[PDB]
Amino acid sequence: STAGKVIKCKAAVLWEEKKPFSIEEVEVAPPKAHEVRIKMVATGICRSDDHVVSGTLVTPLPVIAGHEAAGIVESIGEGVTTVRPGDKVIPLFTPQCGKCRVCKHPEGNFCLKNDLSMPRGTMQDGTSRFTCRGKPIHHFLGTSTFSQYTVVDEISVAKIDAASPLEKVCLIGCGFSTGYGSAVKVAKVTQGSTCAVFGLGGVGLSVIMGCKAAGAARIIGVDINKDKFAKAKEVGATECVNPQDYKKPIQEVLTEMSNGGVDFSFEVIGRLDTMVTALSCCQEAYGVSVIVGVPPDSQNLSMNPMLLLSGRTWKGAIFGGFKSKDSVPKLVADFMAKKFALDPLITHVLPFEKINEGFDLLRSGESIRTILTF
Amino acid sequence: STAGKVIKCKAAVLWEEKKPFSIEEVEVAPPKAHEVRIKMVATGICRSDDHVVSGTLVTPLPVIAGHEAAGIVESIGEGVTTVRPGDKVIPLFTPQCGKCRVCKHPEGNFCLKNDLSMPRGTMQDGTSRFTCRGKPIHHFLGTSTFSQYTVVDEISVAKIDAASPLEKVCLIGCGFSTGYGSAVKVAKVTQGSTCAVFGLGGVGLSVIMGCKAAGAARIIGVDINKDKFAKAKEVGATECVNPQDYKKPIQEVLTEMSNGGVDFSFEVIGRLDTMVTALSCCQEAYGVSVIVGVPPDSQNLSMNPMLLLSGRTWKGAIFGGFKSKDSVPKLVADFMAKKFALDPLITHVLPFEKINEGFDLLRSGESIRTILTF
Ligand SMILES: NC(=O)c1ccc[n+]([C@@H]2O[C@H](COP(=O)([O-])OP(=O)(O)OC[C@H]3O[C@@H](n4cnc5c(N)ncnc54)[C@H](O)[C@@H]3O)[C@@H](O)[C@H]2O)c1
Ligand SMILES: NC(=O)c1ccc[n+]([C@@H]2O[C@H](COP(=O)([O-])OP(=O)(O)OC[C@H]3O[C@@H](n4cnc5c(N)ncnc54)[C@H](O)[C@@H]3O)[C@@H](O)[C@H]2O)c1
Ligand SMILES: CCCC[C@H]1CC[S@](=O)C1
Ligand SMILES: CCCC[C@H]1CC[S@](=O)C1
Ligand SMILES: [Zn+2]
Ligand SMILES: [Zn+2]
Ligand SMILES: [Zn+2]
Ligand SMILES: [Zn+2]
Repeated sequence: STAGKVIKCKAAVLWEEKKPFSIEEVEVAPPKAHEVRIKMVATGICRSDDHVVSGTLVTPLPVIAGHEAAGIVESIGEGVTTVRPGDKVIPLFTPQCGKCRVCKHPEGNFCLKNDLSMPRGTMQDGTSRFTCRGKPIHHFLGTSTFSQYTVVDEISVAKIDAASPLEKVCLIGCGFSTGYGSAVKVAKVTQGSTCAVFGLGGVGLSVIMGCKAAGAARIIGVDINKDKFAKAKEVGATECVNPQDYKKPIQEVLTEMSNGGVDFSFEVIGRLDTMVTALSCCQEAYGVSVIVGVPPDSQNLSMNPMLLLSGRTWKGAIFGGFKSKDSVPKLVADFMAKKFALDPLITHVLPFEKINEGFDLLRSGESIRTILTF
Repeated sequence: STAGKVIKCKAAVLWEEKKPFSIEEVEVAPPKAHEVRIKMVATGICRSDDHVVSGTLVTPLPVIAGHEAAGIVESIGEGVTTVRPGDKVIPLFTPQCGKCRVCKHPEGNFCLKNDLSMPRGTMQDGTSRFTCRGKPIHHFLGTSTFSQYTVVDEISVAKIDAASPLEKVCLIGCGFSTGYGSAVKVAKVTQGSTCAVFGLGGVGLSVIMGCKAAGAARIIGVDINKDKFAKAKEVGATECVNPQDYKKPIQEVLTEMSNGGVDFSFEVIGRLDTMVTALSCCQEAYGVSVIVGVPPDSQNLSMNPMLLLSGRTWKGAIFGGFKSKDSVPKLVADFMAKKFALDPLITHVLPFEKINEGFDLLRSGESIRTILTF
């Protein structure tokens, strides 16, 4: 019905930094060869989309942000083989081309066709499928899910189970997969270990879930907002500490609580100072610390390399280290077999038109994940 | 016959920073409970001993430095069960008490009894066995090998093969084991990988040996002293580059040479800037960089945490990650079975009283390892 045609629909356009999204009419072009046009069903509000608004995460403006979603294929361009009209899909903000040296490496997932490193805000071919007010509008990470319809390259979409609940499994598109994979795949948390998770939002709670699934014995949640503790204990934290309650630096407290430093520590906030604190609190000879938080653009941290020379391992990852198009359909399969839960991450559900209210809920500290429905 | 008596002998005493060592008559007390007095046979001159002279490495002065050595047990204190008089031994600058949380961890080697983190320059009991004209002289790392005789705690000595050549296997007390273990145990270099090694002194050559033994296909040596290149190629370097030859930063050069970043990089110099360059030059999604060089005391490096968020892994180690008392004997056994060579590291051999000439050779760039013989 809309196949082959330009679609007029509503999208939340971000014209400038530090301004509310503008819900307006946009024009979405039909998919070109190897492209897929998706009707959005649900999308979650991740702190990284807020980072685009605050200027913490730099990408070309104006833009249609949103990267944690799920929808249904409206149409496909010529040559698409992996999805068909009517399929349920989750856009992949980290692509999986399958051909590059990273895609072919057993541990790499940061496909070289990404639009994260040197962001163009385009499709793979360097052009946009979005027009608003007569102007081209950038895409965001090959996804742009804050629109009733979006167009993505084939390497940036996965087909998922036909019966999945898209108002839940959109979290597999970012927050849950990132946290869970950061513990289970990137850190490789071991049975009986002690973990410290800095930041108890959606992604930090997912980290907790993966640490529990890996059989960690102690999982210490750290947050300056003590309203986050109850849910963190429900999904596995054995203790929670607020840095503001102590006179000494939290890395000291955590080192003492863990009788010399934790096995695995995770920075899931996005601050240079917690990145170093988190590295310091893991045991000096064999501790591992994983950076998951996105720090303010172009800013360097300062640290003493003696933290590493004693034996610590410091690493980071995007999307919990998962190869996105292989992993996402398996994650959905596992969710449908109830191998993990997504409901504890969802605190609020709102219609898409109330996106600004959804960002206010995140910014006030009140929500974990607001899911927006179209 | 000297058992249980004070031994008067010669040691090299460093009285203050940035002065030549001073060959002095010292008194070495007999070993107390669980202590081992050793007659030195051979000691190598490591760049970390030169860091005490330059103030790069801070430790209480005056001191008897030296930590890479081998010798023969002259006597043992009460309660010693792991060595006897006459045994060949290598002093361990990182102890292995076998009882702490690190010694029990499968991967940890930075025993909590070490005297590295907050150096006291004493025996484990907080006192010194060394006196020079009535003045107590500090120990260094519980070894102090620049002395005809030294005393060490039993957790800082290993028994080795009675047939081993001490003027070669002293290198297993530091340089060889550190470089080789950094490659084969800490980085876990893989078959067919590309490695970059920054610093082609004794420890960097040992890293190259380990990379070649691990099956690396390409091993790129990096040094500003091109006279180091021939010997690096003899032990496995497939290419060598001098950063001074280029009008662009070497991390860019190495990323182009490696078609987008190396698999494994090693900093084996001790500079903040080469630590960040070495991290940068490993592939951004799966590369691994290991810090091996010792940087200037109390100085922090500055780096962008996005280098880790893409996927890199950064780590460091002391002594190649080997649990020292367990691994030293097995490394000597492997040397005896011709599993690796130690002659390629040894460029000069001097009597002990020519220690300052040995350090001049290191500082001028002309030597790799000078072995001082007693
Ligand atoms: N690496 C990836 O692939 C990836 C994927 C998703 C999100 N992220 C990033 O991870 C971070 C967390 O995302 P989120 O959606 O869970 O965010 P969020 O805002 O819901 O949660 C962050 C938590 O940090 C806590 N916090 C703030 N300052 C703190 C401090 N000084 N100490 C301790 N806790 C503090 C807050 O109270 C909050 O609960 C963000 O920076 C986001 O951009 C990265
Ligand atoms: N982590 C440990 O357990 C351990 C053990 C032994 C040695 N170390 C440290 O390892 C480092 C190497 O020790 P070594 O005995 O081989 O020393 P070395 O001085 O023989 O070798 C250092 C090499 O660095 C090269 N170099 C210096 N500045 C450079 C620059 N800007 N760029 C490129 N190359 C440069 C020199 O020309 C030299 O060949 C030292 O810092 C030493 O303290 C650490
Ligand atoms: C600068 C790296 C940004 C990475 C974030 C992009 C959206 S997802 O939340 C991870
Ligand atoms: C402060 C770290 C020093 C580490 C070095 C001590 C002697 S060995 O060369 C490694
Ligand atoms: Zn996200
Ligand atoms: Zn790829
Ligand atoms: Zn050394
Ligand atoms: Zn120990």
